[PDB]
Amino acid sequence: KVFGRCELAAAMKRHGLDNYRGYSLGNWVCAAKFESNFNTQATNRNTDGSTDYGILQINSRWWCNDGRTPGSRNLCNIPCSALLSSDITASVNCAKKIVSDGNGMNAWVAWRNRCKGTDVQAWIRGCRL
Ligand SMILES: CC(=O)N[C@@H]1[C@@H](O)[C@H](O[C@@H]2O[C@H](CO)[C@@H](O[C@@H]3O[C@H](CO)[C@@H](O[C@@H]4O[C@H](CO)[C@@H](O)[C@H](O)[C@H]4NC(C)=O)[C@H](O)[C@H]3NC(C)=O)[C@H](O)[C@H]2NC(C)=O)[C@@H](CO)O[C@H]1O
Ligand SMILES: [Cl-]
Ligand SMILES: [Cl-]
Ligand SMILES: [Cl-]
Ligand SMILES: [Cl-]
Ligand code: NA
Repeated sequence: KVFGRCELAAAMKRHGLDNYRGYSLGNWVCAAKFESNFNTQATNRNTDGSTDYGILQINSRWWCNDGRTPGSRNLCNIPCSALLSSDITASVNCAKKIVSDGNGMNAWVAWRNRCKGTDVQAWIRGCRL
């Protein structure tokens, strides 16, 4: 599924990301836009042989098992394919673990480079939240 912006905001809000670890919802929507273009089915291979999955491009090196990243962890205890679902529940639950793991939303390169220190509440502009 490719979400619309406010559609994603509402999903992320209802699954608990708004202000999660102090990151207002616009941070998460912004991150998703530049990680995956709001596309739950996005996949992107990394040089180390891991792959990033879903709306929030969650990495198989650490967070999910994709069958083809040897020596990696599965800290979210999910198949990576769970992160490609139209339903973003697993993505959001996994995101919560990631952001709680020490580096906050610096875990998301697109967040660091395109969202951190910017007007992220604009990502929730107009939304019925
Ligand atoms: C090619 C490219 O850049 N692709 C992007 C992907 O990298 C990306 O996924 C993110 O990948 C990084 C690097 O593998 C990963 O970051 C690492 O995460 C772990 C786990 O949280 C850190 O380990 C913890 O460090 C803290 C603080 O030092 C410790 O206190 C804690 O104990 C550690 N936990 C464990 C289990 O060991 C690493 O320090 C950190 N490494 C680096 C180099 O930063 C992120 O979590 C990945 N992010 C996500 C969302 O999965 C993907 C998404 O941004 O985007 C690609 O473009
Ligand atoms: Cl919703
Ligand atoms: Cl959802
Ligand atoms: Cl933080
Ligand atoms: Cl916000
Ligand atoms: Na893994």
